Amino acid sequence: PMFIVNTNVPRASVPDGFLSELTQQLAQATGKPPQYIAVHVVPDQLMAFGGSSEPCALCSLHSIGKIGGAQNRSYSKLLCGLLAERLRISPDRVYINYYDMNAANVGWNNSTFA
Amino acid sequence: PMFIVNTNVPRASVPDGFLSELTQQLAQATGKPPQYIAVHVVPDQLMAFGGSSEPCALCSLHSIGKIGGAQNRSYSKLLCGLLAERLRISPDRVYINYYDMNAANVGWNNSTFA
Amino acid sequence: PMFIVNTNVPRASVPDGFLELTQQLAQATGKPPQYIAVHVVPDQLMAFGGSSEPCALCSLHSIGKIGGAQNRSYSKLLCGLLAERLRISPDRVYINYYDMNAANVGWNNSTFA
Ligand SMILES: *C(=O)c1ccccc1
Ligand SMILES: *C(=O)c1ccccc1
Ligand SMILES: *C(=O)c1ccccc1
Repeated sequence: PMFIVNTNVPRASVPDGFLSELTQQLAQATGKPPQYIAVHVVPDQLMAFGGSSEPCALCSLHSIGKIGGAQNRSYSKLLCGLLAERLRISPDRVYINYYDMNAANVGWNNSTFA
Repeated sequence: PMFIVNTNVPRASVPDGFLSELTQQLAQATGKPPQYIAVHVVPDQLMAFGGSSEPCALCSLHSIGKIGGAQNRSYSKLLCGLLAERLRISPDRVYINYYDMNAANVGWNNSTFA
Repeated sequence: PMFIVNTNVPRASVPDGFLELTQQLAQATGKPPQYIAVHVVPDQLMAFGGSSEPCALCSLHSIGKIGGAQNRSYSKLLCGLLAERLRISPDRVYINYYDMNAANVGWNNSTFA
């Protein structure tokens, strides 16, 4: 799995330990070993949400399975929770796109997961 | 709906009001209220299009519906038009990937749109 | 086709000539290089398996030319380039492949449909 957050929150407002926290919480949530979890935070972005430049985030979570109705609500509560606590972003200013990838469409270590 | 543009155009060449113009024009084009629209511009990128580093843009539009043949042609004319006028990017050096997201696969405000 | 690589490798470690990717993608996909778009994003705040050693998160979008065997080939190619040029271990690279419908790719005021 792999989680990306793009935000207008400045770099200095991202707490040390954030990428580790996301890695551990995502490992717990998805039931996958942390060794497979990739996380990426992109601060200082030029963005707007509803026409406002108040803190916001545009995120993605890609997984091979483990994507679906109830699971995605649970991930949203988790990830919005983290972004609110750690980056002070309102949950109503967060979008998270969820992608259920086919194993043949994820490359890794010179091959794919197929 | 949500629109992202990555470009090699420098930040100083992004005019004031650009995010807001995107927001307003996307609201007009998609019909959706502006308060839902997210926009994101990433200048100063290291990119090439057809092997050349002349101004170019790689973009995405995600929407829950309101994606299809004619709609996407209309969006492309709109967006290419804005990029040409405001960032001086030739339309033939713009790619826009369109994504029709399932509501269950879009997180927002501690829950999804399903 | 379009290829995007996001990496914590610093900008100074991306060698001259790298945006090589265009040529090699043209060759791999059997498409003219005029169609190929490439984007490299260095200096990123990222981890892979909880480590901040060099890593990359990438995407390849194509209108067709995506599938089992093809994607393995693309991955050997691309991981090879990332290892040689950016000193990223192949097991610290993910590449998401997307088979786009022509109607869902915009270009030159219209789409490819
Ligand atoms: C996680 O293992 C994963 C899933 C999809 C893309 C990348 C990583
Ligand atoms: C807009 O409401 C929207 C649609 C799809 C993904 C993100 C935002
Ligand atoms: C290649 O021509 C291509 C570029 C953008 C999206 C899909 C394919």
